[PDB]
Amino acid sequence: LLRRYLDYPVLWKILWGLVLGAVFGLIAGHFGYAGAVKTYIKPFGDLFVRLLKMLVMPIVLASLVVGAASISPARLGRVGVKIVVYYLATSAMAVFFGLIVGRLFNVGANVNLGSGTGKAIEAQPPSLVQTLLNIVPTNPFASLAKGEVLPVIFFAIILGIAITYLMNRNEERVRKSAETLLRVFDGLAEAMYLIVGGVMQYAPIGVFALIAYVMAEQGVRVVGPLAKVVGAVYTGLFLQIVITYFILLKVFGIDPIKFIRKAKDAMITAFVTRSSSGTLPVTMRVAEEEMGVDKGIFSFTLPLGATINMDGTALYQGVTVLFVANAIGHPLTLGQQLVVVLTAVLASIGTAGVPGAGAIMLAMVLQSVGLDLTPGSPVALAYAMILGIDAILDMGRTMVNVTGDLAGTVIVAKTEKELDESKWISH
Amino acid sequence: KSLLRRYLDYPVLWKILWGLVLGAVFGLIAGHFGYAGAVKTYIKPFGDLFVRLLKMLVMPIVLASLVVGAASISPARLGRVGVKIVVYYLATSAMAVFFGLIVGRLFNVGANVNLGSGTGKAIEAQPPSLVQTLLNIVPTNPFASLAKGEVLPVIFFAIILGIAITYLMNRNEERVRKSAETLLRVFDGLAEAMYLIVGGVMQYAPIGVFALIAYVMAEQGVRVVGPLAKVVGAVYTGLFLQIVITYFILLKVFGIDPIKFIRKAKDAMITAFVTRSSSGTLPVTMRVAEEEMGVDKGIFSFTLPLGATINMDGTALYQGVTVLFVANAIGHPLTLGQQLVVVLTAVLASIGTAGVPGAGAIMLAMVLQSVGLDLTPGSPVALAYAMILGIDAILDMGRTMVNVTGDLAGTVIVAKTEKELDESKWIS
Amino acid sequence: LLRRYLDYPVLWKILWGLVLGAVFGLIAGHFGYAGAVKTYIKPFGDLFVRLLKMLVMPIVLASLVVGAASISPARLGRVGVKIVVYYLATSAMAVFFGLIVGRLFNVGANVNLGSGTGKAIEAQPPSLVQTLLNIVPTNPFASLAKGEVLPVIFFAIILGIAITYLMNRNEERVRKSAETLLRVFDGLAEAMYLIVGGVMQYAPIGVFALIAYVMAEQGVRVVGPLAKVVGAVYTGLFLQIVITYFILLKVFGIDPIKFIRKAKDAMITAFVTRSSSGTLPVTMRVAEEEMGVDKGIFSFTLPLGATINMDGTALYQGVTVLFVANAIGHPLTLGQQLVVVLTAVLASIGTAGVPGAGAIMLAMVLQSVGLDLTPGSPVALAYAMILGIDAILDMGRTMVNVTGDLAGTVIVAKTEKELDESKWIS
Ligand SMILES: CCCCCCCCO[C@@H]1O[C@H](CO)[C@@H](O)[C@H](O)[C@H]1O
Ligand SMILES: CCCCCCCCO[C@@H]1O[C@H](CO)[C@@H](O)[C@H](O)[C@H]1O
Repeated sequence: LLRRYLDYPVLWKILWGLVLGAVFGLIAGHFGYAGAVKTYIKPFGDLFVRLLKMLVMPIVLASLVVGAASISPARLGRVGVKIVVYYLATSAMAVFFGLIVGRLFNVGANVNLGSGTGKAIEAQPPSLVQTLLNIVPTNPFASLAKGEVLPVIFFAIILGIAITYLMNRNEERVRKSAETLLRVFDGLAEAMYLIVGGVMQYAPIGVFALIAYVMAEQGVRVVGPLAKVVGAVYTGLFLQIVITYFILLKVFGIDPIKFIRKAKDAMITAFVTRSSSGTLPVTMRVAEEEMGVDKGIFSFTLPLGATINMDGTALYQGVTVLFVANAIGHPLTLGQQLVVVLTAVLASIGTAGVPGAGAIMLAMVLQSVGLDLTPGSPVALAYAMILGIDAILDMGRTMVNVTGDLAGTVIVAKTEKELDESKWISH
Repeated sequence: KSLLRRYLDYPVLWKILWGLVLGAVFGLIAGHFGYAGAVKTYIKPFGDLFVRLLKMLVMPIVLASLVVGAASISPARLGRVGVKIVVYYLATSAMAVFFGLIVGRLFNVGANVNLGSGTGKAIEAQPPSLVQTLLNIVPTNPFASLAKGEVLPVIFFAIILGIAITYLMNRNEERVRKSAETLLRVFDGLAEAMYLIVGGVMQYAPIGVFALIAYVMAEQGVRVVGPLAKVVGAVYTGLFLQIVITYFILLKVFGIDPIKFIRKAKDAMITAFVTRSSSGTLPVTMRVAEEEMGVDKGIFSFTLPLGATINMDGTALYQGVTVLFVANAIGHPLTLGQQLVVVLTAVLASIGTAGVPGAGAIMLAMVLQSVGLDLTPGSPVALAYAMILGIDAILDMGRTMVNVTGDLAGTVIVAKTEKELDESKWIS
Repeated sequence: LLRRYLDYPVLWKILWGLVLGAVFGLIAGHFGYAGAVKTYIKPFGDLFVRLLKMLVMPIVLASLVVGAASISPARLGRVGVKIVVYYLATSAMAVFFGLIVGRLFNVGANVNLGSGTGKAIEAQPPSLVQTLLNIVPTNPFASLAKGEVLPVIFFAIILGIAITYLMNRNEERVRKSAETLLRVFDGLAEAMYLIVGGVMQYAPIGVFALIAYVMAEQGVRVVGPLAKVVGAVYTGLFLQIVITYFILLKVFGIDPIKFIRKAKDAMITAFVTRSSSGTLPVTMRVAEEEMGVDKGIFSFTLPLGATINMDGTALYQGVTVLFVANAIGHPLTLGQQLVVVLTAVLASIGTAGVPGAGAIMLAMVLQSVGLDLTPGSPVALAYAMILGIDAILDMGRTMVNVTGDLAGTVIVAKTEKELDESKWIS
C-alpha cells in the first residue's frame, strides 16, 4: 500500500490529508477514542513536525547568507522597510477584523460574575531596548544551538554582506576564499531545500495525523459559547485573507487566486504544526519553487515575518478579550478593547511563531489589566474555557500568518523586480 | 637521546599492548601495597588526558565521515547495510544471552548467604517508551545535537545530508553541482584531518592505556576475591566464548580470517577496554576499520557509530551473570527460563543507549527495582548490588571491549558481502 | 547629524569619545543624573559590546586554524614558550609595581578594626591538573557554543596543523579537500576582520556611552581613601606601560611611541569594555593592520594572552590587599603581602578577561586567609568600599593587559621575523 499512496497525484494529496484527518478526528473523539488517536495516529504527525524542525536552522542560516550576498545592502535595507510597512498595514486591518467579528458574533453570552478587584499592578513597564539589543547574538554558535531565529538572521545578513565585499576585493586569494565560503552555504541551503521536498512526500500522512489528534481532543469542545469564539476567529481569518491579502496582492498586480494555490502547502503545514518557524522550510521552498521569489528577498522577509507578524495575534486577542469581558459581565467599550489588543500586539512583537502563543499572551493581558485569576474565580473560568479550545484557535492563528508572510514576500519581491513572472504563467 | 625520543622510537605494533600488560601489573602491585591513592593522583591524569583527546574527535569524525560515507554509496545499498548490520546484532546478542546464562550457572555465582524478602515478578509497572525513543532519532536542531554530543541524531542528520549531496552533484545546473561538491569537500577535508589526528593520539595511547588500566587495577583489583572473583571469571569467560566462538565462527562463515582480524582490531579492543566507552573509542575503531581492516567509509561510517549505540552483546553477558549472582546471594529461586526473561527485558530496555561507563550497574539497579526487590540500605539485595557495584569497572572493561570487537566483526562481514572490503589488506 | 559624525576624521575619534564621555559622565553623576545616563546613553555602549562579542568565537577559531596552518609546528611551540616567558617576566614586574605604589600611596588610612592572621584555612592547595586537562575539549562543537576560548585555541591549532599535513599529501583528492577546508576558514576569518572594521565606525559612540555610564555611577565615589586606591592603581598601570612595556619593546628594537599610537584602539576598547576576550576582534585587527604581525603569531598569542595575562591582577591585588590590611589595622609585612599576591595570581591563571574579575578574586583572598567577611565586619566594610569603585579599577586593569598582550605579541613576532617593517618606517 506504500506504492498505492505515492502514485496517487500529489497536487491535492496534502489537502485530502487535512479534510480526511479532521473528519476522522471528530468521529474518533465523538465516540470516545481520542486516546487511541494519541497513541496510534499522532506519532506519525510528531514525526512530520520533527523532520521540519530539523531543517529550520540550516535552511535559515544558509539561505540568508547566500541571499544577503546576492543583493546589495541598500536594497536589503529597502526590503526591510517595505516588509515592515507591509506588516504594520496588515496588522492594522487584523485589529479591525478582530474587533468587528468578535462583536458580530457577540462572543460570551454565558454568565459568571466579577469585575475585579485588583490585584493592582503597574507593571514592568514594557521596555523594548533589551529586546532590540538581544537581536545581536553575543555568540552566533550559541544562537544556532539554541535555535534563536532572530540573532541568526542578524549574523547571516552581516556575514552575507561581508562576503560580497570580499569577493569584490583586489587580492585573488581573498576573493577565492570568500567565494568558497559562499559556495558552502549555497551547497547547504540547496541540500536543505532538497530535503524539504522529500519531507513533503510524507506530509499528507503527517498532516492527517496532526489534524486528527487536534480534532479528536478539542473538536468535541467546540459547542455553545466556544463555538461562537471559533466561528468569530475563523471568520476573522477568512476576512484577513480574502480582503486584506487579496486587495493588496491585486493592488500590486498579483493574481490572488494564483497565490492561494501556490501557498497551500505552506498554509496547511502552518495550520497543523501551529508554528511559523517550524513551517519555514516549507514556506521558503514554496516561495522558491511556486512563487518564484528570489532568495534575495524571501531568505530575509520570511524568517523575519515568522517572528514579527502581528496579524494572528490581533485576531486572537480581539476575539478572546471580548469573550472574557462578556463572560464576566465587565463592560468594555470599543475603544478600551482597541487599547487592550494594541498593547498585547505591541507586547508580542519579538516572539516567533510557537504553539500555545495567544493563550499565554491572553493570560498576561488579563493579569496586567488587574483581573483576578485565582482558581475558581470567574476570569480563571473564562480563561480556562478559551485555554481548552486553544489548539483549534492556534491552527488558524498560525495559518493566517504564514499566508500573510507569503503575500508580503511576494509583494515586496514584485516591487523589487525579484519575482519571476514565468512561474505565474499557467497552461 | 632523551626519554621522549626513545619512547616514540620503539616500534608501535605491540607498544599499546605493553602499556596494557605493564599497566595492569603495575596497578595490582600498587593496590596490594596501599598506594592506589598515589596512582589516582600521579598516574591517572595521564589516562584521563587520553580519554579527552579521543572524545574531542567523536562528533567531528562521526559527522564528517558519515556525510562523506553516505554520499559515496547509493541510498538503496545504505538501506541494505542498515538491515544487514541490524540482523547481525540480533544474531550475536542471542549468542551473548546464551553464553551469559551458561557461564553464569557454570561458575554458579553466589553461595555467599544473605536472605531476601519478596518478588515479583515484573509488577509494579513497565511502561513502553519505544515510540518516543524512535521519534528522538530525528534531531529537531542538528546544531544542538552536535553541541550536546548526541550520536544517534547526528547519524541521522549526516546520512540525510550525504544522500542529498550526491543528488545535487548529479543535477544539471553547474552551480548547484559546484556548490554541493564544495560542501562535500569540506566534510571530506574535515574527516581526513580527524583520522590524521587519531593517528597522532595513538602515539600517546600506550601511556594513556597504561595510566587507565593501572588505576582500575589498583582500585578494584584488591576487590576481586572470594565470590566476586567468580563473577569476574564468569563474565570474562562469557567474553572469550562470545569472541572465539560467536565472532570467530561468523567471520569464518563469510570468509574472513579470524586470527588476522584480532591482530588488526587490537588497538580498538584495548582502547575500548580501558576507556570503557564505545562512543569514545569510535575514532580508534573507525581508523582500525580504515587502515587495518580495509573497509570502505560507505560501510563503517554507518555501521560503527550505529553499533556503538545498538550492540546488545556486552549487556546480555553482564546482566546474565550478575542477575544470577544477586539471586543466589539472597537465596531467591530463579529458573533458567525466569533468568532468560529478565536478561531479555534488560537487553530490550538498553537498546539505543550508547556505550558509557557505569552502564550495567545502572541497568542492573533498574532490573532489581522493576522486579520488586527491596533495595533499601542494609537489605540483602542492596548488599549484593553494592558488591557488584564495587567491581563494576573491571566488568565494564570487558563489556566495552567485547562490543567494539563485535562492532568491527559485523562491519567487516557486512563490508565483504557488499564487496566493500579491500582484500589486499588481508593477503598473507 | 548622521552624516557629520562619519565625515569627522577617524584618526583620533575614538579617543575623543573616551575623554568627552568621561567628562560627560562625571558631570552627569555630580548633578544626580546617572540614572538618565543608564537609560538613554548606556544601550549605545552595550550595543558596541554585543557587536564585538558576536565576533570573538568565529574570528578566534578561523584566524587560528588559518594561522596554525601557515606556520610549522616547531615555530608555534617556540612562539608558545616565548610568549609564556614574556608573561612571566611582565607579571613579575607587575607584582613589583603593585607592592611599590600601594605602599607609596599608603592606601587605607581610614580606621576600622579586626585581625585574621591565618593562611590556607579555606583550605585548597589548589589543584591545577584538571585545569590543564580542561584545555582539551571533549566536544569542540560544545566548546564553541559555550564560548570557551582556551579549548577552541587547542582545537584550532591541531586542525590547522593537520590541514597542512593533508595539503602535502600525494593524493590530489586529499590535497584539494584540505585546501577547500582551509579556504572556508580563510574566508570566514576575512569576513570577521571586515566586520570589525565596520563596528569600529561605531566605536566612538560606543566608547562614549560606556565611559559615560561608568563615570556617572562610580566617579562620584572616588574621593577620600578610595581616591588614593584609584590613584595607586592607575600609577601602577602607567609604570607597567611606560617602564615594563617600553623597555622590553626597546630592548628588542621596537619604537615604543609608534607602538602606543598603533595600540590605542585596542587599549581604549579594553578600557571601556573591561574584557580582554570581548576586545579580541579589535586587538587582533590592530595586530594585523597596524602592527603588521603575521597571523601565524597573533592568532595564537593574543587569545592565549586574554586568558593567561597576570599583569592587571598583580596590580589590582597588590593595592587592594594593602588597602584592606591598613583599613582594618592588620599589620602586613612586605614579604607577607608578596605571598598573598602570588597565591592570588596563581589562583587566577586560566580565567579569561571578564568584568568583575578582581572584586571576586579579592573576596576569595580575604576569605582564604581567614578574615571575617560576615556583614558589618571591618573586612566586609573595606571590601565593600573597593567593590563600589571596582568598575573604575576594572577599566584600568583590562587596558594594561591588552597593551601588554600587543607588546608581547609584537616582540615574539619580531624575534620570529614575522613583523612587517614597512608599517613602522614612516
Ligand atoms: C538507513 C538508511 C536508509 C536509506 C534507505 C533508502 C531507501 C532504500 O530503498 C531503495 O530506495 C530507492 C530510492 O529511489 C528506490 O528506488 C528503491 O525502490 C528502494 O529499494
Ligand atoms: C622577555 C621575553 C621575550 C621573548 C623571548 C625572546 C626569545 C629570543 O630567543 C630566540 O630563541 C630561538 C631559538 O630557537 C631563535 O629562533 C630566535 O631567533 C631567538 O631570538
